[PDB]
Amino acid sequence: PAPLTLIGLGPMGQAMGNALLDRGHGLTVWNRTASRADALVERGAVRAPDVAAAVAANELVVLSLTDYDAMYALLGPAADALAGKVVVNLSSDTPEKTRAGARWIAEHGGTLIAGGVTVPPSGIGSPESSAFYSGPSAAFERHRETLRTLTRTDYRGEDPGLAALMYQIGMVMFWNAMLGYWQAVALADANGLKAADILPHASDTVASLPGFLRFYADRIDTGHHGGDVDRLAMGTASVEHILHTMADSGVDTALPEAVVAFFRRGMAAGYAENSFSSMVELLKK
Amino acid sequence: RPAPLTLIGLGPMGQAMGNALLDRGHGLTVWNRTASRADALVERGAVRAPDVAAAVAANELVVLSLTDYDAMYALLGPAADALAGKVVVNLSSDTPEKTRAGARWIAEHGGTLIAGGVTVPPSGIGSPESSAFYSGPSAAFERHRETLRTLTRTDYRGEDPGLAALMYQIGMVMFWNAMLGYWQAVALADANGLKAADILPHASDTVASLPGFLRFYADRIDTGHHGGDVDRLAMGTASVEHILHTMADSGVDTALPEAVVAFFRRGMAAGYAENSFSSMVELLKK
Repeated sequence: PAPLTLIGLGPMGQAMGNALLDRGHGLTVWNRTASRADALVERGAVRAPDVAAAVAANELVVLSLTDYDAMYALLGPAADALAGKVVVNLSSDTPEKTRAGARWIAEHGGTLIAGGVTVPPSGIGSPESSAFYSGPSAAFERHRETLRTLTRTDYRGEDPGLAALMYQIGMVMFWNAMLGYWQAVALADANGLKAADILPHASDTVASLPGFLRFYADRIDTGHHGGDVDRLAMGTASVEHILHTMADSGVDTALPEAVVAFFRRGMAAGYAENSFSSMVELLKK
Repeated sequence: RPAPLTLIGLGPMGQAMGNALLDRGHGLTVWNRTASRADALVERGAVRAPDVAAAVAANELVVLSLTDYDAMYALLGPAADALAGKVVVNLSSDTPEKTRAGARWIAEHGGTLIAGGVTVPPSGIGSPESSAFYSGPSAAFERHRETLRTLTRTDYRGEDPGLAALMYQIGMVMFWNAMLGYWQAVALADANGLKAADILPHASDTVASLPGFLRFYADRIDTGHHGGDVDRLAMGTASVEHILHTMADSGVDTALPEAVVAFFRRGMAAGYAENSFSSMVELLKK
């Protein structure tokens, strides 16, 4: 297995580092908080003197940070060390910031591959694990086998933003679904029910979503927002009852208020008789 | 032998329910604000009651499928006297408090109100896969549980009438939020030249992971474990900020991601950066 440098050791990056060591990869790490690399070092990782040394150690540098601004902060004072290096950046950020980071890396003679890892850290190294990748194909094919140690690879194309776009598209579904669950757990707690008590209905509800995804996919793509199976007017009534249910039980209402606010906008747009899918048209450019 | 019953409320759900009862040979009495909505059912063999008073008088079991409980008061006002001794199964969505007040109302007219929460769209009525939460007087429910089975499986929760409304709302707040997350992903995709079919695999995969995330976080929330060993609120706040800016960068409306971002930022203000994003459940709680 090929050697590489890894910079960034939060839950995800520690899991990536342990996975890389597990397959046989000579791993050089570097972190501002040196304590966070101690365990990896005892597991065999080479602690790098500084960030310039870490960049210089290997051709392949994997980054796992908060955003692309964190790549400018750490690599900037080592920017000349980047000539000939391949920077696989797995940090979340917008497609536009990823494209700028990609241009900035090419500035210093490096090559950036953008990655969006679509599994929690426990998924690093598992057959289920996946990640979108985009950027220069030859640079990706060269180091793909290293990347397959972390996740299955899903190369989206030459645009460095594609991996970022698809990672964000998945994340906004994740966060919103989990926020609905948080609200349900709060409402249940407020009424003397643990998460364990609503878990069967909650799981049932989320397990029906793929069929709903598929139904509304064909309709939205054909422009079919007709009201034959649901009516925005009823959807609005329903999100209002959730808002007032939550208010009655003492649960914070900022999130349901925004939801009600959005449906009433579709009502204002004339969509009462249409499907609540009609609100994608409100969200569109 | 299938019991006879009255069905008031002939909107899509009511139409589906009437058709299911008729398919099983139930003696169906129907009534609606608009009499045209009973046309198909009357042709199939439903008796159209001439008025709500006769509809309520036709049987002990009165099934309602209306917008809310306010609607019940407005249409069952003329039939107020016939409600004596009747079991009114309201399958109308509403708040637990409004459901309880409607129960108090029906009791003030000598009747008994059972609260119903149908967990499925009208297409699911009649399916064994479908269920509905029920709450209210156990005796009255057990007397008509067989009739209700024609519509969906029964999940009786208890005597509290608002109980069935609560569990119904609990599932609904999860449905709308997940589908609003999908709507945002379709708009972002469309803004970048991708159709809903293009992102459907990753969309389905994301919602396919949810049961595991639910079980994982159910144990931890219940045990008070908001430790940041698998996720950090700080990383979470950054992610929703990236979503917000990605959608702004794409020209997509951002009221929805603005709310999410404002929510994560309150957990950041509460000092939760190193905790799991599950910690913000404490911010929502009573």
